[PDB]
Amino acid sequence: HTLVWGVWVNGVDQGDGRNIYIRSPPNNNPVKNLTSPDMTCNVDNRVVPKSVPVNAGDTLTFEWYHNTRDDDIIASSHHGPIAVYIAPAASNGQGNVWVKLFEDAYNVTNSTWAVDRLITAHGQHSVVVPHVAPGDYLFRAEIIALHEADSLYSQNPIRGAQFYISCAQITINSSDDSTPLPAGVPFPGAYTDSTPGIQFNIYTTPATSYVAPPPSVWSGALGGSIAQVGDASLE
Ligand SMILES: OC[C@H]1O[C@@H](O[C@H]2[C@H](O)[C@@H](O)[C@H](O[C@H]3[C@H](O)[C@@H](O)[C@H](O)O[C@@H]3CO)O[C@@H]2CO)[C@H](O)[C@@H](O)[C@@H]1O
Ligand SMILES: [Cl-]
Ligand SMILES: [Cu+2]
Repeated sequence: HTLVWGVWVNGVDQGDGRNIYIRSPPNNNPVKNLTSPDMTCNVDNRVVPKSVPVNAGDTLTFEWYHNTRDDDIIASSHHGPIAVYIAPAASNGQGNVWVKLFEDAYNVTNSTWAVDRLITAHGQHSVVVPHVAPGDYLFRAEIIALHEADSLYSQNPIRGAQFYISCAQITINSSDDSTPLPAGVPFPGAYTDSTPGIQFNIYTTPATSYVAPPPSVWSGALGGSIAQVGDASLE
């Protein structure tokens, strides 16, 4: 149970984005139905009044929280991966539009899931803004909590993989467009009951065997991190 509070751009806090530049849902409950329209941008997908200006190559940091800013972030039980996707905003997230910029699942070196490291990072994970066409975009940050993912939601709707989905409105101003954005995958649609990484038993199956759901990270993607960029306590 987690939500995005706002974003940072090059370590500069853009301020509380909830219902402002984040298409915030009404609460932190997960999406679990893989064929739900709610898989696009969570249960209240609509245009919000602001879009955060960035340039290609900026560090864009998403900041999550549980109940209040810079708290426990997400229950520690919620082990799983983190991904970020991008789509042109005029799509409203519909159709074959979502391109993956970032994946972090289980780090064998550290013996930790992405969610574990997100807690340590005070809810902060970042991407490099890619060199796509200037314009308005949706950045779809997705945490998958796997603590009930041994079941398919379609078999037992009390369980299933849990999707914490947050769409941020980002405007890319300065970009050379050296990596034009291709078509991508649909949400809902990209994840199905047979997709690797959707049904996974963290109690019985080693995390060293976990394969995150496709698609693969796009060749145009410039990377990211799970790390505290900004100190909310200094404000
Ligand atoms: O026992 C089932 C699993 O529970 C997990 O805790 C979640 C609770 O089930 C859920 O009721 C609670 O929801 C809170 C939410 O956290 C809070 O922010 C909001 O204000 O109110 C909701 C209640 O209406 O969320 C927790 C997760 O934080 C356990 O984490 C899990 O191990 C356990 O299997
Ligand atoms: Cl839960
Ligand atoms: Cu939860």
